[PDB]
Amino acid sequence: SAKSRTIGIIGAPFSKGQPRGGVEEGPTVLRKAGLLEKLKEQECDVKDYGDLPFADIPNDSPFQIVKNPRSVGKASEQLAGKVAEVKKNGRISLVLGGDHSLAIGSISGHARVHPDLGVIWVDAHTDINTPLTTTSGNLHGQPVSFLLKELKGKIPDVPGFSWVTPCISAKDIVYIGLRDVDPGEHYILKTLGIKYFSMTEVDRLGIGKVMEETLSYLLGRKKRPIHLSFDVDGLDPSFTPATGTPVVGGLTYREGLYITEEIYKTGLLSGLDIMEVNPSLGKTPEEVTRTVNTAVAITLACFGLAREGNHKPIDYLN
Amino acid sequence: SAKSRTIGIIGAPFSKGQPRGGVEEGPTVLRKAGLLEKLKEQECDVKDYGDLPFADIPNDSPFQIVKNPRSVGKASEQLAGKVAEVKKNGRISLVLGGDHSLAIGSISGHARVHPDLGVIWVDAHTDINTPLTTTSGNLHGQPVSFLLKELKGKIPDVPGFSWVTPCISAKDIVYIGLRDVDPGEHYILKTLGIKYFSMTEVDRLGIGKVMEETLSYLLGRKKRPIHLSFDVDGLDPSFTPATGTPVVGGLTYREGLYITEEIYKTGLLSGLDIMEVNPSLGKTPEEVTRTVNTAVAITLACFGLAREGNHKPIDYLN
Amino acid sequence: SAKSRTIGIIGAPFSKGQPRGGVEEGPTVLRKAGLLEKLKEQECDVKDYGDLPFADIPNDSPFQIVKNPRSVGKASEQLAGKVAEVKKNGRISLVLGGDHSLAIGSISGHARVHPDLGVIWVDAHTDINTPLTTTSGNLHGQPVSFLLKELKGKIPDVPGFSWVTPCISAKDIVYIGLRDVDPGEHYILKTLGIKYFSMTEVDRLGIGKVMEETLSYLLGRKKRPIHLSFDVDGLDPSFTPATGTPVVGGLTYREGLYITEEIYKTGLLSGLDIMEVNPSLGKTPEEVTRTVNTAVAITLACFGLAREGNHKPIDYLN
Ligand SMILES: [C][C]([N])C(=O)N1[C][C]([C]/[C]=[C]/[B+]([O])([O])[O])[C@]([N])(C([O])=O)[C]1
Ligand SMILES: [C][C]([N])C(=O)N1[C][C]([C]/[C]=[C]/[B+]([O])([O])[O])[C@]([N])(C([O])=O)[C]1
Ligand SMILES: [C][C]([N])C(=O)N1[C][C]([C]/[C]=[C]/[B+]([O])([O])[O])[C@]([N])(C([O])=O)[C]1
Ligand SMILES: [Mn+2]
Ligand SMILES: [Mn+2]
Ligand SMILES: [Mn+2]
Ligand SMILES: [Mn+2]
Ligand SMILES: [Mn+2]
Ligand SMILES: [Mn+2]
Ligand code: NA
Ligand code: NA
Ligand code: NA
Repeated sequence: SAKSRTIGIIGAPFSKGQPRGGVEEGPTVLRKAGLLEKLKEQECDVKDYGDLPFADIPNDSPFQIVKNPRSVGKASEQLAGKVAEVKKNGRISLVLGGDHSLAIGSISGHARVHPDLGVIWVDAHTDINTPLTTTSGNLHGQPVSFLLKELKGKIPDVPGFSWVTPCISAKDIVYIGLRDVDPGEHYILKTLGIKYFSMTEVDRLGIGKVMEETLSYLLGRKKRPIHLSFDVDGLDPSFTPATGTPVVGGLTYREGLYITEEIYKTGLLSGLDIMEVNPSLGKTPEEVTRTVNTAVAITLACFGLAREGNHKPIDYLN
Repeated sequence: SAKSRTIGIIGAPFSKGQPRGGVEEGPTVLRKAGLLEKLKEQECDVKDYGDLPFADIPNDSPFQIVKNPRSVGKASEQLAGKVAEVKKNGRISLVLGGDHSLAIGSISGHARVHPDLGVIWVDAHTDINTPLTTTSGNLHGQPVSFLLKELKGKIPDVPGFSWVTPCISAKDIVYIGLRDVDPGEHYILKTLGIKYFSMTEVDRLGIGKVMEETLSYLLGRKKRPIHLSFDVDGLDPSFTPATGTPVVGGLTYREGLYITEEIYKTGLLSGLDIMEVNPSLGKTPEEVTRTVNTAVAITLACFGLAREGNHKPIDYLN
Repeated sequence: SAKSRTIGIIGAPFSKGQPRGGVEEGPTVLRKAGLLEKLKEQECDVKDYGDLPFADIPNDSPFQIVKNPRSVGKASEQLAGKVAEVKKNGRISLVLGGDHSLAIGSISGHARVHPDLGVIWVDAHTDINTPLTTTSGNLHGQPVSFLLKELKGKIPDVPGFSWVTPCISAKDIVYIGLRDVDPGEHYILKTLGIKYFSMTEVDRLGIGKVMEETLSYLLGRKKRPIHLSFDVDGLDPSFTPATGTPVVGGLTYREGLYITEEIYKTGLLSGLDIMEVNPSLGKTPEEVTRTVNTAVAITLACFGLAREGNHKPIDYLN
């Protein structure tokens, strides 16, 4: 009934944006934690659109050092289609990753219906390498380069990506959580003047001021739909250890919930990605449940679960 | 000699406000950690009034779903008597819990001598369910409902509680640490306009501003005695794991000491409860000592132990 | 090439300022973690001046209760000589401890070349006991007393220390991280009016304001060289467990990097001590690497490694 609680869940069991198998189980483990039931418990109208079937593309030799380009491009193409569908149905898209390369699809699909969207990107990483600046060749470290209009002429024709039209400007994204930024990425960040709150900023200002500044920046001029792309490695590995590229000194669990509580309260969340949960990379069973529980907690905050408490519009003293 | 260092210790080895055995050992384990000796070491005049003898009340069938009502009511009745005695003797009452239902007794007894008291309630929970809104039936989740004048006509005649007169108004309490609030409790909170700093607030503002706001709110108008009711589950379970209702994302150890340092420095601490330590619920021996050491640290801050250091009024360079 | 990236590394494998063997391995373990290579990777001109050879002084009976005075005095004498040499060569002195008594040498040597230096002292402890106020007799808890001009007439003639001339005034030092301060030390702190940010202050103000205040205080009047004496026990034992005098409730890893990032950005870092790493005191191998990695991270921040990222002056998009 509430627009900020009307939800379309898409599972994206995809791993070929990076080397480690296991991230493709993210949707399964999140679902098995009761994600859908818990969403319903807090007065959300929840439709599960299922897990996308990503066809194996067996012939997918690298483009220069960029790995699995056709698989990664196609998986994002399919996802873009599905996110657009969900958005046309009037729902907030909830993408369960899967590796972060999929943001190319998620944001693209979203932007088809709401071209005015603004992006909040929570991550240890900027994920803004181009196919030419990357040294790893892993496409989960490149999705932002593909989306940004200002970088149009710097992205080569990579097989699998001819469908992509960049759909956001440098001014339309804010990073929170940065702490492992490659030199080329830092060059891009400073050159394009992208708004960011690295861990230094968070330390300096506190998460309160960070969120105030993030939302004034994105929404001050006029209201418009928010796309939150949440990489669980933005949180410290003491909260989300079961992930492929952990970096120490991250955002706390509290900081994670603050971010998402504040976004929820704007009323403008329109797209959400919960990315990079890799249950195979927990050192123990408890590391897996710790990671998955944290991801579920972050997601529930996005759709209105508040630490101060929640109540329905009735008189509980009657 | 100093009024903020003149202390009356009461042990309240009581568990029937909740289901888990073990909380009744809180006083023993706190004492065995050297609590009394450590208090004396920092220039406190310490009187130990012993552990109250709580008579078994074998016939105590539930009142509707409310469990052990007569035991819980009687234990608080006895405690109220003892706290009043300590207060009449000019001492700061230090109640060693025991489960949080005992706050009914502690605050009631305190209020007999100082009816103008203000309460600071540190906890993951609001503990403000009535006998009618509770879904657990555990009376440690209800003490605030019994104390609040505004809820007088909403508390049924529960066996064991006919001695209770509500002694505080909605304006006379501040919550810090909230992060697991039942819908009915949230309704009560918003309806009565009670001042609270949930973890969201703490994240937003920082503990510094939280304490400034808490003390201006309670003491701005005029000075008056402070009652700090400290549930160790207000701190994150990484600091106080040995407790019955842990909730992740709590106040840090530093935040715990900041709160209590600031209260100590008002000069107005008059009543203290150190509640819900349950040594039986540590997963390991180290979890027990970690919990107990944290509780002792919090208590020592309340009576003047400062992280910057302390010295006696002499010339140490002579 | 850059003055804030021009470095002279001195190893100070010395332990006799305190009781626990193992701190003398600090330089070895830090070096084995790739400290020198990592410094070079971020465009630093790095000269390794080697580990100082500290001659055993077998006849070194205590001066009253002060232990190993001649060894401690001589080790600092040698270090002062070496730091002065490095400073004359135009380099930032990087001292790898070793116990904190060595700061007597490091700061003394530094002050020979730059008598206007200001000191930032990061530590759980004030390390300002005199030979007469100390109750432990360990000289790593006394270096600041030896350096401070205002305490000249309160330091007895301790064997090994006749070479010392106090070289800083009470106004020339700022403490960050304090949480275990002896009564005599607190007396000295308040008497001399030394600027400090205990953990209470950090909690109150946030590390952002702390660093702003620290740098305005030291540098507002005029620019001058900074000496950062970093005791790894200033960080919480959850980050730097392998150390001789851990104290819970310390500065976070993030807070550690914030401090050092901000100092680096002044352009005025002139002297650095990385002290009290004791690999023998890790409970496990992982506690050792955790400690050493944290120390290396802190050091790299001091010479320009930034969480937001770093890039060379080129066009990475070409
Ligand atoms: C292994 C490599 N040193 C790394 O940590 N990086 C990881 C990072 C990409 C991280 C992707 B993410 O989705 O986890 O944010 C990176 N910038 C890249 O492009 O591969 C480099
Ligand atoms: C088990 C239950 N889901 C719970 O966590 N709660 C625990 C909480 C009461 C906590 C009492 B305390 O003293 O630990 O704060 C509660 N509101 C109640 O009334 O039982 C509900
Ligand atoms: C063992 C003793 N209770 C202690 O913790 N202290 C340790 C502290 C000295 C710490 C030296 B440091 O370099 O670790 O900061 C101290 N002030 C002293 O003078 O010995 C007392
Ligand atoms: Mn990412
Ligand atoms: Mn990442
Ligand atoms: Mn409670
Ligand atoms: Mn509680
Ligand atoms: Mn020290
Ligand atoms: Mn120290
Ligand atoms: Na990731
Ligand atoms: Na509790
Ligand atoms: Na130390």
